[PDB]
Amino acid sequence: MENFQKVEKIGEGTYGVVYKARNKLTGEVVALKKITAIREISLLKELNHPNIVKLLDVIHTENKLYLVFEFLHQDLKKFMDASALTGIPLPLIKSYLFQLLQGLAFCHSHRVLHRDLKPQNLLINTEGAIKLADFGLARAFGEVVTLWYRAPEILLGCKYYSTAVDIWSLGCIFAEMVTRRALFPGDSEIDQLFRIFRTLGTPDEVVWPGVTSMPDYKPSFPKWARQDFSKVVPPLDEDGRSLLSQMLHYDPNKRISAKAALAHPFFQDVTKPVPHLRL
Ligand SMILES: O=C(Nc1cc(C2CC2)n[nH]1)c1ccccc1
Repeated sequence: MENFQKVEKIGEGTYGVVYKARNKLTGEVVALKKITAIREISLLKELNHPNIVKLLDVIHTENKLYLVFEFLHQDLKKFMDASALTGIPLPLIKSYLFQLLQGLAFCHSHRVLHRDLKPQNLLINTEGAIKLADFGLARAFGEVVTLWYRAPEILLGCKYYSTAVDIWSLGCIFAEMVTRRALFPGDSEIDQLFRIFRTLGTPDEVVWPGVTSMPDYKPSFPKWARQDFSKVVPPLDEDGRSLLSQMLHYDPNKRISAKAALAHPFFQDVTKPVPHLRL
Protein backbone atom coordinates (compact mmCIF):
# COMPACT_ATOMS: atom_id res chain seq x y z
CA MET A 1 0.00 0.00 0.00
CA GLU A 2 0.90 3.69 -0.60
CA ASN A 3 0.01 4.93 2.92
CA PHE A 4 2.31 2.36 4.55
CA GLN A 5 6.09 2.25 4.84
CA LYS A 6 7.28 -1.38 4.89
CA VAL A 7 9.91 -2.07 7.57
CA GLU A 8 10.58 -5.80 7.02
CA LYS A 9 9.03 -9.11 5.95
CA ILE A 10 7.70 -11.19 8.86
CA GLY A 11 6.81 -14.38 6.98
CA GLU A 12 4.56 -16.23 4.54
CA GLY A 13 1.06 -17.18 5.67
CA THR A 14 -1.73 -19.36 4.24
CA TYR A 15 -3.28 -16.47 2.25
CA GLY A 16 -0.28 -14.24 1.55
CA VAL A 17 2.83 -12.38 2.73
CA VAL A 18 2.82 -10.66 6.16
CA TYR A 19 4.78 -7.39 6.54
CA LYS A 20 5.70 -5.13 9.46
CA ALA A 21 4.63 -1.63 8.45
CA ARG A 22 4.51 1.94 9.75
CA ASN A 23 1.72 4.44 8.96
CA LYS A 24 3.14 7.66 7.44
CA LEU A 25 0.40 9.82 9.02
CA THR A 26 -0.37 8.37 12.50
CA GLY A 27 3.04 6.77 13.08
CA GLU A 28 1.52 3.48 14.26
CA VAL A 29 3.40 0.19 13.76
CA VAL A 30 1.13 -2.47 12.27
CA ALA A 31 1.16 -5.90 10.64
CA LEU A 32 0.09 -5.75 6.99
CA LYS A 33 -1.23 -8.86 5.26
CA LYS A 34 -1.57 -8.95 1.46
CA ILE A 35 -4.19 -11.49 0.31
CA THR A 36 -18.82 -11.99 -0.30
CA ALA A 37 -15.31 -11.97 1.25
CA ILE A 38 -15.41 -8.18 1.77
CA ARG A 39 -18.61 -8.41 3.89
CA GLU A 40 -17.32 -11.35 5.99
CA ILE A 41 -13.98 -9.61 6.72
CA SER A 42 -15.85 -6.38 7.62
CA LEU A 43 -17.81 -8.33 10.30
CA LEU A 44 -14.49 -9.36 11.90
CA LYS A 45 -13.51 -5.70 12.41
CA GLU A 46 -16.21 -5.61 15.12
CA LEU A 47 -15.04 -8.90 16.69
CA ASN A 48 -12.84 -7.23 19.34
CA HIS A 49 -11.42 -8.98 22.43
CA PRO A 50 -8.06 -8.57 24.31
CA ASN A 51 -7.10 -12.10 23.21
CA ILE A 52 -7.93 -11.56 19.53
CA VAL A 53 -5.46 -9.64 17.32
CA LYS A 54 -7.28 -6.45 16.36
CA LEU A 55 -8.18 -6.01 12.69
CA LEU A 56 -7.50 -2.26 12.35
CA ASP A 57 -8.68 -1.77 8.74
CA VAL A 58 -9.69 -3.53 5.51
CA ILE A 59 -8.26 -1.86 2.38
CA HIS A 60 -9.59 -2.88 -1.05
CA THR A 61 -7.57 -1.28 -3.89
CA GLU A 62 -6.71 -2.50 -7.45
CA ASN A 63 -8.54 -5.88 -7.05
CA LYS A 64 -6.10 -6.72 -4.21
CA LEU A 65 -7.01 -6.93 -0.50
CA TYR A 66 -4.83 -5.55 2.33
CA LEU A 67 -5.63 -6.45 5.95
CA VAL A 68 -4.19 -4.13 8.60
CA PHE A 69 -3.67 -5.77 12.00
CA GLU A 70 -2.39 -4.96 15.49
CA PHE A 71 1.35 -5.71 15.72
CA LEU A 72 2.76 -8.16 18.30
CA HIS A 73 6.49 -8.86 18.68
CA GLN A 74 6.60 -12.68 18.67
CA ASP A 75 4.57 -15.75 17.74
CA LEU A 76 4.21 -18.89 19.92
CA LYS A 77 6.13 -21.12 17.44
CA LYS A 78 9.31 -19.01 17.74
CA PHE A 79 8.81 -18.74 21.54
CA MET A 80 8.51 -22.56 21.83
CA ASP A 81 11.71 -23.06 19.78
CA ALA A 82 13.50 -20.48 21.97
CA SER A 83 12.35 -22.29 25.15
CA ALA A 84 13.01 -25.86 23.90
CA LEU A 85 15.91 -26.60 26.28
CA THR A 86 14.41 -25.37 29.56
CA GLY A 87 10.72 -25.55 28.72
CA ILE A 88 7.92 -22.99 29.00
CA PRO A 89 7.12 -22.97 32.77
CA LEU A 90 3.74 -24.52 33.70
CA PRO A 91 2.20 -21.30 35.21
CA LEU A 92 2.84 -19.56 31.85
CA ILE A 93 1.44 -22.53 29.82
CA LYS A 94 -1.70 -22.38 32.01
CA SER A 95 -2.00 -18.58 31.54
CA TYR A 96 -1.62 -18.95 27.78
CA LEU A 97 -4.19 -21.76 27.56
CA PHE A 98 -6.66 -19.81 29.82
CA GLN A 99 -6.35 -16.62 27.71
CA LEU A 100 -6.67 -18.52 24.41
CA LEU A 101 -9.81 -20.28 25.68
CA GLN A 102 -11.28 -16.86 26.64
CA GLY A 103 -10.66 -15.62 23.07
CA LEU A 104 -12.20 -18.82 21.71
CA ALA A 105 -15.25 -18.50 24.01
CA PHE A 106 -15.87 -14.96 22.70
CA CYS A 107 -15.64 -15.84 18.99
CA HIS A 108 -17.62 -19.05 19.42
CA SER A 109 -20.45 -17.12 21.15
CA HIS A 110 -20.60 -14.94 17.99
CA ARG A 111 -20.60 -18.13 15.83
CA VAL A 112 -17.10 -17.42 14.43
CA LEU A 113 -14.66 -20.31 13.94
CA HIS A 114 -10.91 -20.12 13.29
CA ARG A 115 -10.52 -23.58 11.62
CA ASP A 116 -6.71 -23.22 11.26
CA LEU A 117 -5.30 -22.73 14.78
CA LYS A 118 -1.51 -23.28 14.98
CA PRO A 119 1.41 -21.92 17.13
CA GLN A 120 2.28 -19.56 14.24
CA ASN A 121 -0.97 -17.58 14.53
CA LEU A 122 -0.83 -17.24 18.32
CA LEU A 123 0.93 -13.97 19.10
CA ILE A 124 2.51 -12.84 22.37
CA ASN A 125 3.63 -9.58 23.97
CA THR A 126 5.90 -8.56 26.86
CA GLU A 127 2.91 -8.12 29.20
CA GLY A 128 2.09 -11.84 29.43
CA ALA A 129 -0.73 -11.69 26.89
CA ILE A 130 -1.37 -14.22 24.11
CA LYS A 131 -3.60 -13.40 21.15
CA LEU A 132 -5.29 -15.30 18.31
CA ALA A 133 -4.51 -14.03 14.79
CA ASP A 134 -6.33 -14.75 11.47
CA PHE A 135 -9.70 -15.50 13.09
CA GLY A 136 -12.61 -16.05 10.70
CA LEU A 137 -10.41 -15.79 7.59
CA ALA A 138 -11.14 -19.43 6.64
CA ARG A 139 -14.90 -18.80 6.22
CA ALA A 140 -14.22 -15.68 4.11
CA PHE A 141 -11.84 -17.18 1.53
CA GLY A 142 -11.30 -20.95 1.83
CA GLU A 143 4.46 -23.74 0.95
CA VAL A 144 2.96 -26.79 2.70
CA VAL A 145 0.17 -26.04 5.21
CA THR A 146 0.38 -27.96 8.51
CA LEU A 147 -2.19 -30.67 9.30
CA TRP A 148 -0.82 -31.22 12.84
CA TYR A 149 -3.66 -29.40 14.62
CA ARG A 150 -6.49 -30.51 12.34
CA ALA A 151 -9.55 -32.10 14.01
CA PRO A 152 -10.46 -35.70 12.96
CA GLU A 153 -13.96 -34.68 11.77
CA ILE A 154 -12.26 -32.43 9.15
CA LEU A 155 -9.82 -35.22 8.20
CA LEU A 156 -12.77 -37.63 7.87
CA GLY A 157 -14.46 -35.29 5.38
CA CYS A 158 -17.20 -33.57 7.42
CA LYS A 159 -18.23 -30.46 5.47
CA TYR A 160 -20.20 -28.95 8.36
CA TYR A 161 -17.72 -28.80 11.24
CA SER A 162 -18.32 -26.90 14.49
CA THR A 163 -16.52 -24.75 17.06
CA ALA A 164 -15.12 -28.01 18.50
CA VAL A 165 -12.43 -27.96 15.77
CA ASP A 166 -10.70 -25.01 17.49
CA ILE A 167 -10.79 -26.81 20.86
CA TRP A 168 -9.04 -29.83 19.28
CA SER A 169 -6.38 -27.56 17.73
CA LEU A 170 -5.78 -25.74 21.05
CA GLY A 171 -5.56 -29.10 22.86
CA CYS A 172 -2.82 -30.20 20.42
CA ILE A 173 -0.98 -26.88 21.11
CA PHE A 174 -1.45 -27.32 24.91
CA ALA A 175 0.15 -30.80 24.69
CA GLU A 176 3.00 -29.40 22.57
CA MET A 177 3.84 -26.61 25.09
CA VAL A 178 4.05 -29.23 27.86
CA THR A 179 6.06 -31.86 25.97
CA ARG A 180 8.18 -29.60 23.66
CA ARG A 181 7.26 -31.86 20.75
CA ALA A 182 4.29 -31.85 18.39
CA LEU A 183 1.49 -34.16 19.49
CA PHE A 184 0.47 -35.44 16.02
CA PRO A 185 3.18 -34.47 13.45
CA GLY A 186 1.51 -35.74 10.25
CA ASP A 187 3.00 -35.22 6.80
CA SER A 188 -0.06 -36.40 4.84
CA GLU A 189 -3.79 -36.54 5.64
CA ILE A 190 -3.70 -40.28 6.30
CA ASP A 191 -0.47 -40.08 8.36
CA GLN A 192 -2.19 -37.35 10.42
CA LEU A 193 -5.30 -39.46 10.89
CA PHE A 194 -3.27 -42.59 11.72
CA ARG A 195 -1.08 -40.80 14.29
CA ILE A 196 -4.30 -39.67 16.04
CA PHE A 197 -5.60 -43.28 15.90
CA ARG A 198 -2.31 -44.76 17.24
CA THR A 199 -2.40 -42.52 20.32
CA LEU A 200 -6.14 -42.11 21.06
CA GLY A 201 -7.33 -45.41 19.56
CA THR A 202 -9.20 -45.99 16.28
CA PRO A 203 -12.72 -44.53 16.86
CA ASP A 204 -15.78 -46.76 16.62
CA GLU A 205 -19.54 -46.27 17.09
CA VAL A 206 -19.10 -46.48 20.88
CA VAL A 207 -16.88 -43.40 21.47
CA TRP A 208 -18.13 -41.53 18.40
CA PRO A 209 -21.66 -42.36 17.11
CA GLY A 210 -21.83 -41.81 13.35
CA VAL A 211 -18.06 -42.13 12.69
CA THR A 212 -18.46 -45.15 10.37
CA SER A 213 -20.76 -43.19 8.04
CA MET A 214 -18.41 -40.18 7.63
CA PRO A 215 -17.34 -39.32 3.98
CA ASP A 216 -13.70 -40.48 4.19
CA TYR A 217 -14.10 -43.23 6.80
CA LYS A 218 -12.94 -46.64 5.52
CA PRO A 219 -13.85 -49.97 7.25
CA SER A 220 -10.30 -51.04 6.35
CA PHE A 221 -8.77 -48.54 8.85
CA PRO A 222 -6.41 -50.50 11.18
CA LYS A 223 -7.74 -50.96 14.72
CA TRP A 224 -5.31 -49.55 17.29
CA ALA A 225 -5.86 -49.47 21.06
CA ARG A 226 -5.89 -46.27 23.13
CA GLN A 227 -2.73 -45.23 24.97
CA ASP A 228 -3.07 -43.75 28.47
CA PHE A 229 -2.63 -39.96 28.78
CA SER A 230 0.10 -40.39 31.40
CA LYS A 231 2.28 -41.74 28.54
CA VAL A 232 1.14 -39.04 26.07
CA VAL A 233 1.84 -35.85 28.09
CA PRO A 234 4.24 -36.33 31.08
CA PRO A 235 4.91 -34.62 33.59
CA LEU A 236 1.54 -32.83 33.26
CA ASP A 237 -0.62 -33.23 36.35
CA GLU A 238 -3.98 -35.01 36.66
CA ASP A 239 -5.98 -31.77 36.26
CA GLY A 240 -4.20 -30.95 33.00
CA ARG A 241 -4.46 -34.49 31.59
CA SER A 242 -8.18 -34.48 32.39
CA LEU A 243 -8.69 -31.16 30.56
CA LEU A 244 -6.58 -32.38 27.63
CA SER A 245 -8.64 -35.59 27.31
CA GLN A 246 -11.85 -33.52 27.19
CA MET A 247 -10.28 -31.22 24.56
CA LEU A 248 -9.24 -34.30 22.57
CA HIS A 249 -12.55 -36.23 22.63
CA TYR A 250 -13.29 -37.79 19.22
CA ASP A 251 -16.97 -36.86 19.12
CA PRO A 252 -17.29 -33.06 18.44
CA ASN A 253 -20.43 -33.09 20.64
CA LYS A 254 -18.66 -34.69 23.64
CA ARG A 255 -15.64 -32.38 23.17
CA ILE A 256 -15.51 -29.66 25.84
CA SER A 257 -16.52 -26.13 24.82
CA ALA A 258 -14.23 -23.15 25.50
CA LYS A 259 -16.61 -21.79 28.17
CA ALA A 260 -16.80 -25.10 30.08
CA ALA A 261 -13.00 -25.54 29.80
CA LEU A 262 -12.50 -22.20 31.61
CA ALA A 263 -14.39 -23.66 34.61
CA HIS A 264 -12.18 -26.81 34.74
CA PRO A 265 -10.18 -27.42 38.03
CA PHE A 266 -6.86 -26.98 36.10
CA PHE A 267 -7.47 -23.22 36.16
CA GLN A 268 -8.02 -22.95 39.93
CA ASP A 269 -4.54 -21.52 40.56
CA VAL A 270 -4.23 -19.65 37.23
CA THR A 271 -2.12 -16.48 37.26
CA LYS A 272 -0.63 -14.21 34.59
CA PRO A 273 3.22 -14.49 34.58
CA VAL A 274 5.52 -12.24 32.57
CA PRO A 275 7.52 -14.21 29.93
CA HIS A 276 11.24 -13.90 29.18
CA LEU A 277 11.24 -12.25 25.76
CA ARG A 278 14.41 -11.25 23.92
CA LEU A 279 13.23 -9.20 20.93
O1 LIG B 1 3.91 -12.39 13.32
C1 LIG B 1 4.46 -11.46 13.93
N1 LIG B 1 3.76 -10.32 14.19
C2 LIG B 1 2.36 -9.97 14.01
C3 LIG B 1 1.50 -10.56 13.09
C4 LIG B 1 0.26 -9.95 13.24
C5 LIG B 1 -1.04 -10.24 12.47
C6 LIG B 1 -0.88 -10.39 10.95
C7 LIG B 1 -1.56 -11.48 11.81
N2 LIG B 1 0.40 -9.00 14.23
N3 LIG B 1 1.66 -9.00 14.71
C8 LIG B 1 5.92 -11.55 14.38
C9 LIG B 1 6.47 -12.86 14.61
C10 LIG B 1 7.83 -13.03 14.98
C11 LIG B 1 8.67 -11.90 15.13
C12 LIG B 1 8.15 -10.59 14.91
C13 LIG B 1 6.80 -10.42 14.53
